[PDB]
Amino acid sequence: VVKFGWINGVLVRCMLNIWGVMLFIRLSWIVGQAGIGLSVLVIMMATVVTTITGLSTSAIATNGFVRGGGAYYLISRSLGPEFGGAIGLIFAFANAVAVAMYVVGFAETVVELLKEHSILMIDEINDIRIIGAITVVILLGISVAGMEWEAKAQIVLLVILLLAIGDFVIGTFIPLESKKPKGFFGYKSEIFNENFGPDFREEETFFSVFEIFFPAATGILAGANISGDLADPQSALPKGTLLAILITTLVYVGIAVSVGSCVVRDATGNVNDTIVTELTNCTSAACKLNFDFSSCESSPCSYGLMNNFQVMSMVSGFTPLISAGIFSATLSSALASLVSAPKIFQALCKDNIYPAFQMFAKGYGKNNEPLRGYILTFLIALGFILIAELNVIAPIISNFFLASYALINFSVFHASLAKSPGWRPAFKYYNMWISLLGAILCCIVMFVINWWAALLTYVIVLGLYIYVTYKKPD
Amino acid sequence: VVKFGWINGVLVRCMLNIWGVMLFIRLSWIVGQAGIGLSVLVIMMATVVTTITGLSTSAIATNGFVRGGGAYYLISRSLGPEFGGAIGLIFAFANAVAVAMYVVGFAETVVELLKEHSILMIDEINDIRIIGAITVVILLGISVAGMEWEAKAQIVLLVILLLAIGDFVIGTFIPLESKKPKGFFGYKSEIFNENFGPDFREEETFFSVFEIFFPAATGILAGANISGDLADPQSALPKGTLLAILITTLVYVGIAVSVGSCVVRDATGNVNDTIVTELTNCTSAACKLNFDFSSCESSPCSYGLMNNFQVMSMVSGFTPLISAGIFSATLSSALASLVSAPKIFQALCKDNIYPAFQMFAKGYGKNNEPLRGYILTFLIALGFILIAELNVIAPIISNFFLASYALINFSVFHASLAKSPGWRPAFKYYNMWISLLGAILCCIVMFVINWWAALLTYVIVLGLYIYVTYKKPD
Ligand SMILES: CCCCNc1cc(C(=O)O)cc(S(N)(=O)=O)c1Oc1ccccc1
Ligand SMILES: CCCCNc1cc(C(=O)O)cc(S(N)(=O)=O)c1Oc1ccccc1
Ligand SMILES: [Cl-]
Ligand SMILES: [Cl-]
Repeated sequence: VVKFGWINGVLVRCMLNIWGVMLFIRLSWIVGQAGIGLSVLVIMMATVVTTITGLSTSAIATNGFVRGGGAYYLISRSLGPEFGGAIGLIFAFANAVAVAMYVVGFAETVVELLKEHSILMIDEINDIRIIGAITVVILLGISVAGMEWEAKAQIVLLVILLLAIGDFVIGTFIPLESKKPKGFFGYKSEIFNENFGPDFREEETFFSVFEIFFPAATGILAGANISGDLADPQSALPKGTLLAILITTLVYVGIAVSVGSCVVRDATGNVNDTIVTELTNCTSAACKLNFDFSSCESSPCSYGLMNNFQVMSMVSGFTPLISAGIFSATLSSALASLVSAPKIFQALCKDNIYPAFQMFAKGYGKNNEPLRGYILTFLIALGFILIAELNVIAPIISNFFLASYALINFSVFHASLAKSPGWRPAFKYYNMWISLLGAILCCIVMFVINWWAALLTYVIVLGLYIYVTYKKPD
Repeated sequence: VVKFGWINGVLVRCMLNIWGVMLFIRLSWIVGQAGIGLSVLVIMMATVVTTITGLSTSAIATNGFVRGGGAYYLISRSLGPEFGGAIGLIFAFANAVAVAMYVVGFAETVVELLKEHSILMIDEINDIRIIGAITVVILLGISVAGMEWEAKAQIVLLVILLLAIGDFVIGTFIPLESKKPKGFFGYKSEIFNENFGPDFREEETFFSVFEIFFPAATGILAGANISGDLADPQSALPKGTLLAILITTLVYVGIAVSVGSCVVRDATGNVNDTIVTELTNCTSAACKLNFDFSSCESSPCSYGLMNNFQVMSMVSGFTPLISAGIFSATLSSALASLVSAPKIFQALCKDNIYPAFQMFAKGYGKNNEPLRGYILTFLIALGFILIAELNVIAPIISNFFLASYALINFSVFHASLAKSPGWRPAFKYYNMWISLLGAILCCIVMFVINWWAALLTYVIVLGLYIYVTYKKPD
């Protein structure tokens, strides 16, 4: 009913859907585990996968008018409604569970802050899910309040993220002597010269780092998810998604190098730990920074780039501003996924290729708003939160986004190589073997990311294919 | 030019192509490693895969007239000439390399017999390849002598197998006291009661047993390989292949249970090892059979169901008859594969879907005899013999037959489930989901048998697909 296009929708939705819970919490630990010279490489590899998927989605976008939904209609019209429906359903489930993961990360950070600050609630183990129930109810309420309300919430949350990043960079740029027990020392070149090497940890490897980091990098093409509600389809999507991926990669690289050069892996924060600069053996950069707060090798000391989780916030002044940055990032990501998934399910139900899902069709609202999809995603997310401890199935579903991207790329490759009556791409570049390379990279990542879960993913895709084909749509 | 059908071709070719080098050598060791209660199970599982593949091939056969070749034309006419050519090429390569491995196993057994009997040649390590070259020359000479010549050789070789099995069963049925140091004791119930349990060994497991045994069970549907030279296509193939698989499974089960109940895992063959039957502790079945030739647990003793390799021959009188049995079986299997592969390559080259293979087309001879394919298979086999030590790449090519079977089963499933204009099966049974279940078994076995080699097989199939698609045949 309301046509809004490139700027607001694409920019803020991509910004706050790629910027997940990882950025402020997991990034510091993952860059303290792996040096900058290799964290940059892993971010660049994930960026390569992301940008090839974006180019592939843009290639499908410039073909022609999109009826609606996301990957579903694209895969259907390109390489068969059976694959289209399978990919749409699997990706909708992936997004519906990513909603629960985003909001449970929100729950973890909020309960950690609450417990640290003043008090704690009864049964802190499940207090995360307890607060998650109410915050998911609130998120559903604000999401089902039309599109203008959610757009306003998205833009103000992006503003909050921008102010949080500004506070972070301002705090790091200005050195403070109060953080002598901590790793923050003010961009000392000693910390930089000791961080460009891949200095791993006890049990984490390159592939463990990649599987921890990657779910942050997914959430792209959210504009393509809701292509049926954009003012300028087939034109805004490429120029928006490419710029969003570029800026997100740049900000990840910048924050990674800054936090790597700003902190140290050995910060024994304690009252006794001072900057006396005692004439010790000086094997580590501790004495080069401060004589006290050293000797973390013998026993596991307090924290610092290896154990701390509020390092990204405590590095800069006004810690509540950073914490609100975490809250806004996770809430915005959950909102973006919770809006993207049900309209895709509506696209699935529109063509009636699934006889069983007669319901969950177009309902109330001035536009084609799938409220029933909103309730369905609400219930799925609530059930998965009630399950709790999502890390166990985190790499089970980490390859469902891989499945979606790989089917996108393979569909583009099949439509380009094998001539089709209506392929007719329009975006200017498109060496079509790049889509094949992206598909191969997606499959390689799938096999790396819990190969058993990958095999289960192909089994589920084949089951969906045989189910939809046996139903003989007509 | 000559139409010969069910009896001679189908019967003898299936008998002598499924009956490979394994039966007389590896079977005794594998049944000494895996008990009857589990060896029967593994044989039955391989039989289930084999018979599902046979039923699937029969389903394709009764559709209509076959132009020629094997899985190539079937897969093409069912689900695309691209997959047809990919499957035909990969299966032809698999058969061409299996020829080399069959003949090098023949080389191993013949050089072992020669070294044991009178003398040995220089450089016994490569004496196997030395004799293999000349015996491959003899094989190509007898194979390129028309169809009647190879049929006569095949039938006389199969007769030799019948006499070998008769000698074996006659020797086992009649107990001999001369084999007291050996495990042959005359169907004593003590040996049977102590062998029906899955008594494994140091490092071999169930899946190692499966990967060792399975290449014996492959070689089926050789009549379907040469469907272009059969008197009664689409009618003889099912009733022949099913009966051949049934009888081969029955003879494997019978020989396995007989050799299990006939020998023991502890036969310390030595002059001191007698049948004195001393009153020892008698924890093992040795003293239960004969007091001497016991105590093989402390140190690795001579042989017997765990180390012996000519036990299948020494169990029965007239060992040279058994040795001729091995020779005839391996020569017949190599001949069958060396006849099946090049006509399939001829079918590949006939449709010209591979433009680069302009040569290797129909040549001299009264019938459509692909001599150029004979030389091609000769060169590939000679190269792989010169490579030597084929066991390293045995699990590599073990999944190529799995690939052919899985694609054939998926062909039947896709043609039956997804409606096709000309499916029209005629064989009576066909609960169509059996094709799906067999395809799933084939994929699971592929993953078990060197999952990395399975992944390589999928990569090669995808490469062949994209190569044949990019060439845009018209
Ligand atoms: C299939 C989609 C998965 C989304 N989950 C996710 C997204 C991001 C991100 O970058 O947006 C980062 C991570 S994380 N903490 O680095 O592993 C994620 O895993 C979570 C999130 C919170 C709780 C436990 C696991
Ligand atoms: C892809 C097809 C392979 C066929 N090769 C094969 C067939 C059979 C059989 O049952 O016909 C048994 C075996 S074996 N000795 O059990 O491993 C085989 O592998 C050999 C053979 C001899 C030397 C080393 C490996
Ligand atoms: Cl996605
Ligand atoms: Cl085969």
